[PDB]
Amino acid sequence: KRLLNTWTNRYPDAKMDPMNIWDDIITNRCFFLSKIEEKLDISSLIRSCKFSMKMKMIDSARKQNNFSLAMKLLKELHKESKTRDDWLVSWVQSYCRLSHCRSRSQGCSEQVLTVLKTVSLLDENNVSSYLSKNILAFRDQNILLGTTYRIIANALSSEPACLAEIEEDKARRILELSGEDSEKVIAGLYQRAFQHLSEAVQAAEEEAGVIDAYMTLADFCDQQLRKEEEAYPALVVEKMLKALKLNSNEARLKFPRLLQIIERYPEETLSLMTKEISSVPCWQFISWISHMVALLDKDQAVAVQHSVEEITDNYPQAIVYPFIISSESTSTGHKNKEFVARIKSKLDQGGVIQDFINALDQLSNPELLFKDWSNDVRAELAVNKKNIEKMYERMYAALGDPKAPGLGAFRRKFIQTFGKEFDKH
Repeated sequence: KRLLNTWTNRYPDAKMDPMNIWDDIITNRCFFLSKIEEKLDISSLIRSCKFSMKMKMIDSARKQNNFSLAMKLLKELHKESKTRDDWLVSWVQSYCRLSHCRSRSQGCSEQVLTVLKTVSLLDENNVSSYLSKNILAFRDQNILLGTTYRIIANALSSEPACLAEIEEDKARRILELSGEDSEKVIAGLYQRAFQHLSEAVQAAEEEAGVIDAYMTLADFCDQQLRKEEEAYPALVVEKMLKALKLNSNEARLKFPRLLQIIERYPEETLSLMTKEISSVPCWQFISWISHMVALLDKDQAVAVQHSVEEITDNYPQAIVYPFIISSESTSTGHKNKEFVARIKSKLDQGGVIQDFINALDQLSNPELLFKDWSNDVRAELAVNKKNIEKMYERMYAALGDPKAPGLGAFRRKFIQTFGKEFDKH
């Protein structure tokens, strides 16, 4: 039982099922523990069980956004936290996660009033129990540290005249200590938060929270870039790339940001596009196939065209059509032409798809194309009789010719009945 009772008797609907039911359950649990012990180390066991259920309680209520927590029970666990270092630091982490959650709308001033609750509750009391505990809690503490530092820096940047900033207190000095100058303070805060995020990343990589650290650092760097516009880029994009290696939907969604940062700073991404097969071989970006097949005509990251080449090898389908639409449209652009030549060679009897599309097109009303081209002739008219002749040949092969593939009859006879129409004028 002292095992089954664990996990609030198997989480009775965590993150849902309002705390009322949870409160009833925990009341039952503690009552049963009292009954059992009173009729009987073991007391320490049941007290640890109570610790566990109540921390699950507070975690869930925070997850249910019930900022009206068991604040009093939170403080009860606070007093009882000192009973042992592990339970103490677990309470500390719960409180800090609450406070970060408590940063809701007035997070700036209210969080400054309680800067990481005296910052990591002065975790120097025992840092991961002097690291004698796991690196798990260790990187969690680093996450909290960087999180609060980032929150404060964003608060100061958004509000450079906060009332708590106006409030002259001890919080000022540590503000400059962890940060002097307001811009200098926020720069130092961002630097320290980045340091803590890096610590959390490296701790996670020792053995998923690793992906979580990657995503947090990606958010950090994206903020850096956004504020640097209206150092970081290399390592941050490589880290989020290693994250997407551990395939994740959001890690997928960071792909267009990767493209943008490659465009803005191709320098380091050149060293980083080197690791694109070696960084992630997972066959993805099918939802992004447009993004690099348009890039196929460019050389911004040749390893991306190698990636899509490998995809086409694995997947001779679903790439042929983006490849065609890209081919519809130097010292290295010749390499792009080599790329497209290689891909079209890799098209297994691409004439299959070509004749298929032609068969589709025989259904289309050619007068539509003729009208669009009657517009195109004036689009070119305002260059003339050199591209006008090119489309003249295009419109010909469409209708001026009397013969065409496809075993249709309607258009297959209109081509031959109006090639004269096309040629006479």
